[PDB]
Parts: sequence; structure tokens; C-alpha cells
Amino acid sequence: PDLLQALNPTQAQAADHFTGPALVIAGAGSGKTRTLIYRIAHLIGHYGVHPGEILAVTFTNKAAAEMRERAGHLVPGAGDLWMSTFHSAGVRILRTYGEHIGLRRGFVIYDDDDQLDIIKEVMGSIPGETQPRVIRGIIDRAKSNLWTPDDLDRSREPFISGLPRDAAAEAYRRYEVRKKGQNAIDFGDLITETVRLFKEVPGVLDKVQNKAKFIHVDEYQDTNRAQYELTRLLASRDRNLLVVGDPDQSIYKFRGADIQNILDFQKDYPDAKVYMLEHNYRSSARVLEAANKLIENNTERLDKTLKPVKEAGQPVTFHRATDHRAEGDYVADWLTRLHGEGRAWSEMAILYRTNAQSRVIEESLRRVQIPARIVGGVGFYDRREIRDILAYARLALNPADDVALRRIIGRPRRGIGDTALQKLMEWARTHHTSVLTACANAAEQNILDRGAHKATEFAGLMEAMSEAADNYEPAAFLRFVMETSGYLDLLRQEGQEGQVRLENLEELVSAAEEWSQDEAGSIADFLDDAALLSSVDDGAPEDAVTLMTLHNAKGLEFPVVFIVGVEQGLLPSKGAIAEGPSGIEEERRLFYVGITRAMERLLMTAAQNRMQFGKTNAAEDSAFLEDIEGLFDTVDPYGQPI
Amino acid sequence: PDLLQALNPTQAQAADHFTGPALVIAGAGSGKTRTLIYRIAHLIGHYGVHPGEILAVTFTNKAAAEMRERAGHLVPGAGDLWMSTFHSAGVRILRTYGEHIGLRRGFVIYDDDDQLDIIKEVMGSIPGIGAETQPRVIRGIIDRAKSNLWTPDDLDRSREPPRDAAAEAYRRYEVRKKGQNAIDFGDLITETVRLFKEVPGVLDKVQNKAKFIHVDEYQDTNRAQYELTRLLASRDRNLLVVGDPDQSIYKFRGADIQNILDFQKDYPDAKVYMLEHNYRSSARVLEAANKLIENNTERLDKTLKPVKEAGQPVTFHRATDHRAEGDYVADWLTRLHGEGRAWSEMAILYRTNAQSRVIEESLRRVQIPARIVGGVGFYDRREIRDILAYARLALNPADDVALRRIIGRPRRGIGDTALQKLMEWARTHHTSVLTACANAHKATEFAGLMEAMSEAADNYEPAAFLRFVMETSGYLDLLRQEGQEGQVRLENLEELVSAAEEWSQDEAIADFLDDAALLSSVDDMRTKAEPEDAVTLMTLHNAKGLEFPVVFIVGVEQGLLPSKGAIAEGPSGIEEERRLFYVGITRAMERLLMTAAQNRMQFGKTNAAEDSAFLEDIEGLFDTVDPYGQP
DNA sequence: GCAGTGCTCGCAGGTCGTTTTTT
DNA sequence: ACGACCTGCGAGCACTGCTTTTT
Ligand SMILES: Nc1ncnc2c1ncn2[C@@H]1O[C@H](COP(=O)(O)OP(=O)(O)NP(=O)(O)O)[C@@H](O)[C@H]1O
Ligand SMILES: [Mg+2]
Ligand SMILES: [Mg+2]
Ligand SMILES: [Mg+2]
Repeated sequence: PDLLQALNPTQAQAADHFTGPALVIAGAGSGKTRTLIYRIAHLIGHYGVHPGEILAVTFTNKAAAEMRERAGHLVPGAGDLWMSTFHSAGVRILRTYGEHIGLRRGFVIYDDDDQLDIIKEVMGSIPGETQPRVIRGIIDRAKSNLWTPDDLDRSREPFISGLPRDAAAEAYRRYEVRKKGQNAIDFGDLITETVRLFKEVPGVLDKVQNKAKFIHVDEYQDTNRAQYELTRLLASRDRNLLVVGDPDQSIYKFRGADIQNILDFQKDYPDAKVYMLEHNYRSSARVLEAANKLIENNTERLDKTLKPVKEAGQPVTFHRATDHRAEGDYVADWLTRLHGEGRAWSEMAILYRTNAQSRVIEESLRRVQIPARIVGGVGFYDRREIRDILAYARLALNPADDVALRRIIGRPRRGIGDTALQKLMEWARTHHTSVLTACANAAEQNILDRGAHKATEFAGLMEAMSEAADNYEPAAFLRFVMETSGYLDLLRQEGQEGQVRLENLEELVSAAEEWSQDEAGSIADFLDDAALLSSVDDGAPEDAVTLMTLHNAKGLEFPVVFIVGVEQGLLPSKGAIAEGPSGIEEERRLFYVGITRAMERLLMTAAQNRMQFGKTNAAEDSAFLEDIEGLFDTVDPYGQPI
Repeated sequence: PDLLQALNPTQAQAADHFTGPALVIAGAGSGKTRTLIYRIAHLIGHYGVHPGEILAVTFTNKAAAEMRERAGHLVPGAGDLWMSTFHSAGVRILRTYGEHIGLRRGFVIYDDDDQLDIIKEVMGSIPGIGAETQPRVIRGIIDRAKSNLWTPDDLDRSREPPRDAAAEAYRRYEVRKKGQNAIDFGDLITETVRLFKEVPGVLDKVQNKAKFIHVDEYQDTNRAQYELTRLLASRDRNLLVVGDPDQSIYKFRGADIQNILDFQKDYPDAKVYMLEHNYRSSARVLEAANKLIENNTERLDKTLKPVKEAGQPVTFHRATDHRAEGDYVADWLTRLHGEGRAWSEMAILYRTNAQSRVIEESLRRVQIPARIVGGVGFYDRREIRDILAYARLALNPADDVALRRIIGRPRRGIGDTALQKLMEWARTHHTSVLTACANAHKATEFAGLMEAMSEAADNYEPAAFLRFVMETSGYLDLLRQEGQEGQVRLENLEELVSAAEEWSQDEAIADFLDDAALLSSVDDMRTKAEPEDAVTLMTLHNAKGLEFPVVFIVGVEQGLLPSKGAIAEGPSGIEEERRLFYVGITRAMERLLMTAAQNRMQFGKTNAAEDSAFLEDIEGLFDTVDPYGQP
């Protein structure tokens, strides 16, 4: 583990950091992940720290996964390290200490779908018909800022989201209480409740801080008030906290992420040491230059840059097309050309501000028989068929999971319907009972028709499943739940239609077998992770061109990148245009992220005209193109300078 | 009219009766009806009375009409006559001028089905919720009362009951009937009764058109009617009622055996006229009839002497099953018709409408003409009824009961959920339904269609008015879109035009519907609409006051001739059914045949049956016939 | 432009009670 | 045996209103 052998000099210094706090600024391509793992390896090896004591924190599972494998190769006793998501940590903490704040065994975690359920119910009598999601987001940003239904409606300005302080705040008020009644927490709770647990019960904070003596928090620019608070609490005792971020890459301010957190970090921790990694290995010099010039525009953020390390590669180009249709045609003309130049589909990707944009693009590649992968924004990431099965699992684990019940009741159809269902629910509400136990007593207590049995059968097979969970392995249990539920059969028709949703379900079952390989482990446990998995994180690249939003692009890189619809009111989104400068800066950060993702060549497009939501209008051109004028060549349809 | 030459002395004086209450009382086929007919011809011809000045009230307008031509045969002046049922008149009383009592021009009548739609409606609300969910039970108790003139308050005050439940159900049912501005049958009377007593000034005005008052088939007559009568009369007592106690089969409907008899106590002046001779039946028939009836002990004592020589024997045949019973009647109808008997002169009498289904089949195979009475209204059939709903609701906005049946069939875009949102609009505003609908733009489409129909009601004649609705409703289009089987459905709807044109010859609009609602089973609207030489099928009940040379009585069995209902009830029910049987035999003139099966099917289950207890009564007053007549 | 949802209006399959009469 | 009834389910229509998303 010789840091000077392993790493860059500036890296080695950051990896050499030991106690007290440090800020690590990592621009793109900076080999931050490597650096940070060795530091972990150094801390244990060189400074004789304990793995028990080290906590690494990231935002995504991919990240945490990469973190854990890499560590394993390099660090002995890697098993004993706590690397996970803010959420995954939150789960772990609350599963172990929930009872101190009134969470019973075994409470449930509501995913984003499940929230809506509740929301629709609580809406019934509030001043505010419309849409329920809206409200879901209102809550989510509220819980993210660490806001309470009370101090929400104490908000100076009454219409931050449509509806008055109280009309908004009431929904959140009601949503809270019912949620709690059901014995459950949403995804933000895992952070916000955990904060509250620490704050109330400090003695609990300690028992934890013995497991988190040293702390890495990645992407500290995306961090939010609530995540901020939690981190401070964890680190408050020993101040051994190293947060790696990049201020020019906060692109989730709508998620309520606070760029100020990382800016204020050396103000928050006056003693902290600073380290800056400005070296970009990933990208071309011409790319980086474009990127660096673009970015210096954002006002008064931390003084840093992208040090080139590859020769100034191929030029950056910017074609404009009359047609938003033409640009899609234009894009395919090129992916062909380059696939012919000797360059694989995997090597190339297309980035768009909004998902809508994928269709014209997609349809264009589809005409020149060009493989396409769309990092789905319209369609769930393996989510619908996975979360269903869990609904069975989660209802089998406790029969009072009425949210789980409402969802799997439709799949497959049991011949239970709006009438039966609501009857069973009216009765249940009226006697303080689980909808499912209502099912179980349909025949015993007067629910007319001989549907009763369709209700009694469901309870019967649910409870069959419950016995199984007690007496089976995780993998076998999903084989049981799958075949008995008949999700396979209904999905076999929709499977004959699809067949894939059947496959990653088999893949899920496989991953369940992998769960029991690693040491340690309750069924309840496997499910705790699965609930957070979006996209079934654990098969090699598809060999397609990739399509994704710029937001989606973050932390990924491609030899070839296409950035499309680089126009005013698209990029530099009109919405953000209303926000004034503060908003424009955020957009600029977004544009910046794309550029930094391109390794060898970057093509840019906009249209003369574009259609959105019906009609066709004159497309303006992106002001950020000004910001980088001269650092790119404009072009006709074929690659000609003009 | 020369009474003495045309009537028996006892009859000739009875008909001669000229003022004040009088009562004729006789056994069946005695001329009570016939003498009632001559009475009319007399007062016109002899006692110089305006025919405009008399009414005879019955239990079918055909009883009346065939009754009309009769005075015409006797005295010209059959035009100015007034003859109808209580209802046909008790409706005309109210309807012609209801310019008092508080009602509104354009009201509607609620038939049995109409009734239930409100009883199914206001039923959930009040505590009789469980096995009294059965809806029919309530409309009965709602109807038996309006027959005794009872209100909800005095229904609340009763011995043994669900009591305030019953009365409230009625209380609501009414304030909801009130709402739709429609009137249950009873009302027809009751409101008639009420009105007279409400305004003693208005009633006199009628007693000018009712100078002398005839009542036939007083046998059965409810207390609502009794008071109507008692009232209609009182100005100057000029009432004759005629009837037979042994022929009182309308108990279930509140017609009081005793209601009839106490007429003497009610009226002092009443001159009781008695009749002893039977003109209608062969002696072997009457002997059986007389032999039977004697079993209703503590009934009155009349007697029936034959005027006719004893005849062909009364015969009885038991068959293997209900088919073999229908096929037998078919076979025999064929034979008799062969002897030169005409279909017109034969009839089959059963206890329950259901029994007609099978008999017909036997008749169809052979290709014998038949006409059924009061089984499956042409005016019942979907095709017709819904357009009558268009008609009801066209004129009367408030008819939600109808609104229901018409909005759906012509698929107008209209929401099951829109309904419950609009019925809430009714419930919130306390509004007539259509108005809530009038003011999701199908509401504007229905309103301009509906508004039109009623606005185009007064400019258009009924015959072409119905073709206005039928086309504009699109009810045509729906029938043409799904009309392979539906073609018979528009054929009825074409027939509905023709029957309007039949109506167009006579001077008899909304009026039309009245008739349709009030139609007796034997009334003409119901008959022609639903060859003239045809066999006639009807219920023993309907048989009342008619006669047939040849009569079949099918299904003379326990649980059926007596009826399960009557048996369960014990004696008072038996004597009633028995009296029903006596009514059966008494329609025959020459030939009576009786049948039962050994096994009858109902509800898909073929079940053993046994001969009526009644056959036992007439031990050797009938021969027992194998399928072919022998033994 | 498309999607996510409202609500219609109809196959489809099972329960049930309907027969004691009439206006 | 039959006609009404009631659910259940799912293919249709036209309604409208919206930037971006991780666990
Ligand atoms: N005096 C008579 N002269 C000739 N025919 C008569 C005489 N009285 C009755 N009839 C006939 O015998 C039958 C019985 O007459 P009708 O007046 O219908 O009997 P009813 O006493 O009214 N009994 P019901 O059948 O109970 O109504 C009819 O055909 C009459 O025309
Ligand atoms: Mg689900
Ligand atoms: Mg008579
Ligand atoms: Mg009817």
C-alpha cells in the first residue's frame, strides 16, 4: 500500500490524511474513487485504524457496490467495513434502534409508489382534486430540508408549490399520522427519522459513533439539509470527517440538494485540511478546455480547475439542424459512420435535457437499424415486477401490510373487485382490523355473494406463504411466492408479450441465492436491501448506443458523446430562466457535466425548429454556446467546418 | 224495451225499480248482469231519464262497452251513457278536473313495477332491513291500506306488527310519490274519495252525470270503493248494486265479503230483490256447482234451480304430467271444434298465469288459434314500455323512475357515476330529476331532446308524436344496430303506432297513457294490441262475469287449485279458493272438462301433484275420463 | 405529443326467487 | 327454465397539462 506507488502525488496526500476533518475536491476524471479506497487501506494498514470504525457513504448503490468490491481486493478484513447509502445506513440504524423512537418490529419502509397510495387517502377532506404526486414531492422536499408540517405552513410565502401553506401542510400533516399508524417510514424518513433518533437519544448516537470513528461522504455537493445534519451528528464526537465533492456538479437542487453545504464546509470546520484533485485522466484536452471555459462563468464557487493529461484530442463540433427530426437523422448518420470507423455501440451515448427528446432520436436510430438502450425515465428500472413480488413477501411477513395488499390484489386477478375490496376495507376500518384479516373473515361475518370465498382463498394462500417465510430460505421463498401467487402466469401472458419481466424476476431469485452466499441473515434482511435497489444492482454491456438525460449521465463516461437540443428554453431551461442567475448557474453545471463525460469526442446539436407537446416553434440557440464560442467548430450535416 | 217478455217476473220487477237504493242478490248465471242491462234500457225508455245521467261501475271497461251496445240494441242513446270501472272513472273524476285538492296538470300513474322502484328506493333507510329486503312485501301493505282508506298515522296506531317502519316506509314512499307528481292506483280512488269529502261542492257537480248509480260484481268490492259509492250516492239515493256472495274471490285485495252484505245495514230503503234460477248452465254443471258451494258453511243461503235440461256429463281427466294435460286439452279442443263447435266458444281456466305457458304449446303444435288474457303485457314488453317512459317523462319532468329506464337503452353517454352525482343533485336540491340533469354535456343533449319532446308534444298528434320520440330517441337506431332478434322488437314498436291509429278513430294523448296504465286484463287496448274465432285462456279470477259453452279447468290440484297460500291460511282461505272453484264451474254453459296432472314442473323441478281436495266434495258429480273419454 | 387517468358502456360468469290470483 | 341482478374485468374515448431523480 505505497501511496506514492499507487497514486498521483496530490492523491497520495489526500489518502495520507488521518484525523480531524478534510475536504477533498474531485473534479471529473480525477480518480477520486481509487484515491479514497487506498486512503481507507492506508488508514487501516499504516495508521492502524480499525475497519469497524470506518464508515464510507455514497449516494447510489452502483457507487457503494464499486466501493465494496474494490476495497475487498485491496484491504484485509474488508468485510468489517460499513459502506452504504445514506438510505442503506439509515435502514441499518433504524432496524437496530428504532424502538427508541417508537418504531415496532418489524416496521415497513414505503417506497415512492406506496407513498402515493397513502397520499390519495389523506387527500379526501383537505381544501386542496388535481394530482397526488405533486404532494408526494412536496413532502419529500419537506423531509429533505428537515421541515415539519408545522414549520412548512410557517413558510413566509404561501404558494411555493401550488396550494396554500396550510392546504399543502395539512396533507403532509395527515400523511404523517396515517403513515405512522400503519407502522411505517418512507425513504426520506430513513435519513430524517435517524437524525431525530440521534437528537433525542444521544446515548444511541455514541454506540453508533464507535462504528463511525472515520467517515467519507461522497458527492457532498448533492447532499441536502437533512443529510447534512445527519453527517454532522455522526461526526460531532471525533470530527474525523472527510467529504469528497465537486461544487460545479451539484445538479440536484430541485431534489433540494444544498451546494452551500460543501461551500460552507471549510467555514463549518475551520481546522479542516483541504486537498484538490484537478487532474483529469478521463478526457481530451479540447473537451476539458471547452468545459473549463464554460464553467468559469458560474459565480464565486471554489477555485479549482481541470488539468489536462491527454493530448488535445479531436475537435468539438456543433451541428445545427432545421429539424428536430433532422438532428435525430444527423445523429444516426454519425453513429453509423463511427461504428464503421471501427467504434462499438457501447462506446457512444446521446444526452438530452428531457426524456421526451429520446423519441425522435430513438425512432431515427430504429430506421438505420442501430441498437438502442434508453436509460429509462418513462419506464421503471426493473421496478414494477420486482416490487410486486415484495408486496407478497411483505404481506406474508406481516398480514397488516395493507398497502402491500392493495397492490398485489390486482395482480393476478383473484376476482376481488371495487365492491368486495371496499366492503372489506369499510368493515376493517370499522373494527380496527387488517384488510387481509377482513378477507379471512368474509364468510364468517357477512360479506354477501359467494365472492367471500375468493376473499377467503386469498387469505388462505397468503397465510400459506407466511408459514413458508418462517420455514424457508430467501431464494426458495420467492419460488414459493412466485408459483403460488400466479404472478408468473399472468406475467407469462404479458411474458409471451414481454418475457423479460419474467427474466429479471428469475434474476432476482438468483440474486437471492447470492445473498446467502456472503456471510450472514433473515428474510426480512434481504428485502431491506431489495427495497432500495432500483435497477437490480449486483451481465456484460448490451452493445447498444445509450440514451439518457444529462442528470442521468453523472458519474459515467463515454468515448463518444452526443449532446443534443442544446438550446434556450431547453438546456438553460425556461423554468430555470425564470429563477434568474442562480438558476442559470445550475443549468450551466448541468451542461458542464455532459461535457466532462465525453472522453474522446463530443458532438453537439440543436435544432432551428423543435416541436414540444404538439405544434412547432422557432428554437432559439443555447446561451452556453456563447460561453464556449471559439472552443468548438460549427458544422454542416457532414463533418465540415463551414 | 218490453221487460216482461224478455225477463223473468222476479227480474222484470227488479229491473223495474226506479228510485233509492236497491239490492239484487243471486247465484251465478241468474241474470243479475242481464237484468242490470235492462234496467238501463227502462229508465231511458220508460222513466224518461237522460242516459247522460247514469253510470254503471264494473271491473273491466269491456264489461262496460259490451254492456253499452246492449242498451243501444234496446234504446238508441247508448252514446250518452257512462260506464267504466272505479279506476277508469275514479281516474276520470280526478283527472278531468283536479282543479282542487292541490294536484298539478300533467301528473302520471304508477303501475305495479313503477311502485316498486320507489319501494326498492326508500327501503334501506328505515329499520326493517334484513329478510324484509324482499321489496314486494311492502307495496302490498302500502296497498291494502289505501283500500281501507288508511293513512300512515293510523297505520302507526295498531295492535300487532315493524310498525312505525311500515308506516314510515309509506310516509316516505308518498312524500316521494308526491315528488314525482304521480298517483298509485288506490289513490285513484282514495284521492277520488278524499276530493269529494274535501270539497262537497265539487262532488255534487258529478252527481249530475251520475243521476242513477249502477254497481255490478259488488260480490268483491273494497272499502275505498265502498265509501266512493256511499259518497257518490248520498245526494239523492239512486243506487242499484248487484252481486253474489258465493262469488266473492277478491279477499286478498281487501274486497270484504261482509263489505257487500252490510249494504243492508248501510241503507234502509234498499229493496232486496232475490234470484233463484240459473239460465246459464246445464243441470249437471249446476248440480256440481251447487253441490260444491254448500261446503262454505255459514255463507248466506241462496239456491240455484236449473232452467236448462241436464246435459253432457261433467268430466275429469288426470294426466301423467303437465304436457299430457296440455296435449289432452289440445286433443279435445280439436274434437269439439270438429263437432262444429267454434273456437270462440271455448275457454281454458287456470289458477296461475304461469300455467298458460305449457297449454299454449299444445295449441301451437296442432295450430289451434288462441288468445291469452293478462299474462305478458304487450304493454309490459321492453320495446313499448320504455317509449311510454319517454312519453311519461316527456310530459312530466318529475318522473325519475322513468328517467332511469330510458337513459340507458338509447346509450346517450350517460354515467353510472353521473347518475349518482345527479341523484345527489336531486337529494341536495330537493329537485325533480330532469331539471338536475338539464343543468358532461350529455345533460344539454338529453335536455334539448327532452325539452323538445314535451315542447313538440302539443304541436304533434299521438300517432306521429310517438314516431317523433322513437326517431329522436334513436331507440330506432339501437334496435337497427342490434336487430336480428330485435326486428320482432320494432314490429311491436310499429304495432304501437297502429294501436294509436285505432285510438285515433274513437274520441275516447297523455290520456292514451292513462288508458294503458288502467287497462284491465280483458280491456281492448290490451287485447288487440297483444283471428276473432280463437280459444281463450285466462285465470279463474279473470273468468268472473263471462260464460263459455265449453270450459276447461286445468290444474285442479292441492297447492294449486286451493293454492299453497290458501292452505297455509287454513279454513278462511279454503272457503275462498273453494268459492274460486265454484266461480270456475259456473262459467260453463254446455260442456265442462276438468284436468289435473300426476306430476307438474315448476322452477325446472318436476314434482308430484295430487287432486284438489275439492274434487272430493263433488264425489259422484263427475265422470272420470281416460285420455280418450272412456273411464 | 404523449401519458396517466376518468369513466363509460359492454362480455362474462355466478346468485337467486319467481307462481296465488288484478287495476 | 328462465330474466333479473350483481360483480368483475377490460377495450374504449376524450380530457388536460407537463424539467430534471436517486434511494
Ligand atoms: N230471463 C232470462 N231470459 C233469457 N236468458 C237469460 C235470462 N236470465 C239470464 N239469462 C242468460 O243466462 C246467462 C246468465 O246471465 P248473466 O246476467 O250473465 O248471469 P249473472 O246472474 O250475471 N251471473 P255471473 O256470471 O255471476 O255474473 C246469460 O246468457 C243470460 O243472457
Ligand atoms: Mg407494485
Ligand atoms: Mg253478471
Ligand atoms: Mg306489470
